[PDB]
Amino acid sequence: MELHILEHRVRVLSVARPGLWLYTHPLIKLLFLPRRSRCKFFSLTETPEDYTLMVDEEGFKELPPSEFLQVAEATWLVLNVSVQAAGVTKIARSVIAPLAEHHVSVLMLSTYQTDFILVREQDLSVVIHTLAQEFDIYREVGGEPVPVTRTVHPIQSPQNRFCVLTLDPETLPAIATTLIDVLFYSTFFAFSLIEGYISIVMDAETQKKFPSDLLLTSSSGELWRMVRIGGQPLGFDECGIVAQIAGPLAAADISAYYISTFNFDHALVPEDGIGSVIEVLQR
Amino acid sequence: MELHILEHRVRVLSVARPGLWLYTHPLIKLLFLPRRSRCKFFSLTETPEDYTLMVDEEGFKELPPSEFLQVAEATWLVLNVSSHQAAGVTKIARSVIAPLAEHHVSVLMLSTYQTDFILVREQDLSVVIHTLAQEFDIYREVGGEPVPVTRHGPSPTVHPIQSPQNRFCVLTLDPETLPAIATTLIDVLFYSHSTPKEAASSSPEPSSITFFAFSLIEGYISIVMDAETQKKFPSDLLLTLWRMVRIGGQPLGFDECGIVAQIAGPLAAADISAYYISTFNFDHALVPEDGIGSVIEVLQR
Ligand SMILES: NC(=[NH2+])NCCC[C@H](N)C(=O)O
Ligand SMILES: NC(=[NH2+])NCCC[C@H](N)C(=O)O
Repeated sequence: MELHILEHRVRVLSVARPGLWLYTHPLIKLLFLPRRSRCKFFSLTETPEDYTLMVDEEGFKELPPSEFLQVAEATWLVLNVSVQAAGVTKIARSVIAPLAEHHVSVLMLSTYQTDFILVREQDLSVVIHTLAQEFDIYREVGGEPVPVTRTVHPIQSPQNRFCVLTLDPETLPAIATTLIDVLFYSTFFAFSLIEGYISIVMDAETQKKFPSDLLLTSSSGELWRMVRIGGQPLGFDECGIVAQIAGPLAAADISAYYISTFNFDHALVPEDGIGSVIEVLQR
Repeated sequence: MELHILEHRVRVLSVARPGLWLYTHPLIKLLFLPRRSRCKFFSLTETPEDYTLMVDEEGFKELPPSEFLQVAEATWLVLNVSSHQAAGVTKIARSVIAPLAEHHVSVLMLSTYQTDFILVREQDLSVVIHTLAQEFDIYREVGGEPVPVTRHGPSPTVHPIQSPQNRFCVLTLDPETLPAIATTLIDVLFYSHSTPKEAASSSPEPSSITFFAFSLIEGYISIVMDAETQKKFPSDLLLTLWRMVRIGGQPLGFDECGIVAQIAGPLAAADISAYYISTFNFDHALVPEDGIGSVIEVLQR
């Protein structure tokens, strides 16, 4: 029905782990102090390779250049589609496969609340032409929608069990010192704060570290297994990577959250279905 | 009547305000993550010019060198007199401050909500003991328990003073409350606009000065903050005004003696309470707000 080009203009960055200390001051601001910046799109993911940041242009300005900070080419726009499978599965045929077929490279950010599909600004007219025959397409300007006018990659699954959680923004101060400890002083951990909504992906072991009654989910105890996608770093030009994972999962009707980082892709699937997901993906 | 030499070996440092972002990672650790360091003595004072740190040797290892980090030469020991007239350093002006200055022992002061600490350089300890053993029964803290003790600067001058008009409160907190106020404390300390540099010569009575003192010493929390800044926190968490006299024109260094004495002496004769906090560059006496006029008059004599 409806595809929205959100008001965000996003840069994609990698912070090398030995340099994270240098970015503590701006990241604490972007995580916890909304009155100190105009950033409305913030996503931070920790991997064994780096910290990946996706931030809008205003949040980007808070990050000083250094030898520890890599910035992917291009400014990325954020797409969002308006009972269904969780995560990317419900947009695999309608968004992911058509963009791959038309050679538009994407970055995925599934969150607790919704699925963001990032595309480079240069591809906007192809995105519109490709998706207009299923969606009425709108651009968000001033908070309101305006109608638009004129290779097989290796996979692996570590044993970690993951939680997909949200948080009432009014309680973010109450978890701040634990979140700080986990991110800066302590492997996959994702935190995003986008248009005021918080989404967190966290190891079941890491969840034990937080105060008991603050992290929220509509499915208590629902755990996910991660499928890491890619052997060498994936870059930002190769298309069809999400599609070769999300396509088979949609055909099997298996829910999957999907998160791109700077170097790799990650699908989160129901923990009890990890065997059937691996089988499906090896076909 | 008792004087206690505490179990802290302290380094005194300054992070120049423009370099603060480089030190946010260690400072956040020392403020909020006790399981991450063996530090038992941590004092952070924000001024318009810098963040002064007094930190024990374990906390000191968290702070790597840079152009924005100044470290005072000496390793400092910490003295305390429990005595329960005017309060604060005024109570020890004649018994501790003046004798140490007369015997050329340079001090640093750190008043907290809980008590008044006097820091001295470790190489002066023998002179300190010999000077104060007549009036005080001296004990040294070993493993948390008191054990009886039985065994280059400019010449002193009268320093200029400055009397900012804002009002300060002295507060403590339940340590279990520290996590709940962390984001506000972080915002106040590290993300807030500050007053521009103002010398005493051109600004004898500034309307306001940026000044926030936080200490965590053996688990006890002490905070000195502008009264206006209390409103940013919740009222049931802050456990409970004062005017500041800032002392110095040029940075005071660590070797001139008799600076505290020239303030605490007259205040004792006027029976005026005074909290006293040394930072890397200047000294700060906090006096009851309704007495500031008398205080300025006595100091200007
Ligand atoms: N850095 C990355 N995670 N790259 C892979 C992202 C997905 C890929 N660009 C696609 O269109 O299918
Ligand atoms: N950096 C400073 N605040 N120096 C002044 C401290 C007091 C001075 N050493 C005295 O013995 O009286």
